[PDB]
Amino acid sequence: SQQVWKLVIITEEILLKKVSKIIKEAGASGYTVLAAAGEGSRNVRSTGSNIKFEVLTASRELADQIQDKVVAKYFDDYSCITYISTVEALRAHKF
Amino acid sequence: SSQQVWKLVIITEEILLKKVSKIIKEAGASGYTVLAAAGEGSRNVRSTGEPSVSHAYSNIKFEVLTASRELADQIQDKVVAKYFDDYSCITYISTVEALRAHKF
Amino acid sequence: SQQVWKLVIITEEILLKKVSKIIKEAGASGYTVLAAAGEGSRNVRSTSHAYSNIKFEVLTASRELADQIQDKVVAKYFDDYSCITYISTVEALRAHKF
Ligand SMILES: Nc1ncnc2c1ncn2[C@@H]1O[C@H](COP(=O)(O)OP(=O)(O)OP(=O)(O)O)[C@@H](O)[C@H]1O
Ligand SMILES: Nc1ncnc2c1ncn2[C@@H]1O[C@H](COP(=O)(O)OP(=O)(O)OP(=O)(O)O)[C@@H](O)[C@H]1O
Ligand SMILES: Nc1ncnc2c1ncn2[C@@H]1O[C@H](COP(=O)(O)OP(=O)(O)OP(=O)(O)O)[C@@H](O)[C@H]1O
Ligand SMILES: [Cl-]
Repeated sequence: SQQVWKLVIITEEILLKKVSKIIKEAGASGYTVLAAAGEGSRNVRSTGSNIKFEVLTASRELADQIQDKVVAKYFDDYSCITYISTVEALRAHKF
Repeated sequence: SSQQVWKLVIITEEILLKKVSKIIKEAGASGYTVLAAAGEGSRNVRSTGEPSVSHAYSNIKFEVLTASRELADQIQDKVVAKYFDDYSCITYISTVEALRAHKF
Repeated sequence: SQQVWKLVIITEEILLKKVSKIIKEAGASGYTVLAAAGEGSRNVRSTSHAYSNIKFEVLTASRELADQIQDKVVAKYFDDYSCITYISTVEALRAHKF
């Protein structure tokens, strides 16, 4: 196993392509996205359901870079939460 | 910058969607996230019968972030007290690092 | 009230029954599966934003057991199918045993 960072982004379904774009252009080796629903307290939803991304990265800087861009671009105008933890991933994959 | 917060996960029957949701909101959590799920478990208490269909999406997974470990286990306590014996559910708690942005 | 381990397996949806059996045939109390989509870098997919993946979560009382399931899944399918796995620790009530 190899210790890596795990960035989670939960945001509006309409931002699927844009956030996928950010992740890939930052140089992450991939991402996973799950369909979700939710409620939050900011009440900023651009449309008046959600997606949850998980991005594993070996470097904390890359996780921070992706988090920073997503938050800077979409936090004010779109339902969006992010958080980071660490996990131990398989060594047979690049992160 | 950042904030160490608690993440409560509840995995239970889909039929408890609104009841568990209201537990979360009434206890004062800033929000929650819920995903449809399938699964198998060993307690064998699914309210609709066993042996159940293993790959039907009959479950839901909640994630609740809170800054207070007291609020997390207040939610978990209640959920377990009301539904654990009667419904196929399961819970666990971790910590994650969030930005001091959201009031959790 | 007790530390347990969480094994996550993200793989092709077509492996749902095969991987579920490995988790079961191994000895894990249960497992949770969620529909998923994604992209990776190996480009081994046997068949982007289509929900063509699945995400397994398996809670185990022991790190050993989590490693065993991970090992069996990777051994059988990693080369031939899109697949990643990771392990973290979480806290669970004693009222459930894993
Ligand atoms: N404390 C929390 N725990 C878990 N998930 C949360 C929490 N707060 C918010 N979320 C998730 O983040 C999403 C967006 O919440 P946010 O507060 O940023 O925007 P919002 O406009 O209030 O969202 P919504 O329109 O869904 O109420 C929610 O739909 C929910 O899925
Ligand atoms: N060890 C585990 N790891 C991950 N998820 C689990 C585990 N055990 C149970 N689950 C999840 O919790 C749900 C409830 O399982 P539980 O054992 O409480 O009830 P059950 O009635 O046996 O469930 P089922 O009818 O699905 O077999 C399961 O369907 C599964 O999604
Ligand atoms: N760095 C990462 N962070 C989060 N999830 C990832 C990461 N890399 C891969 N994944 C997930 O694992 C799955 C398998 O990717 P893998 O690289 O093993 O095969 P792949 O054939 O390149 O995948 P795909 O056909 O989706 O491009 C991906 O679809 C994605 O869901
Ligand atoms: Cl998830």
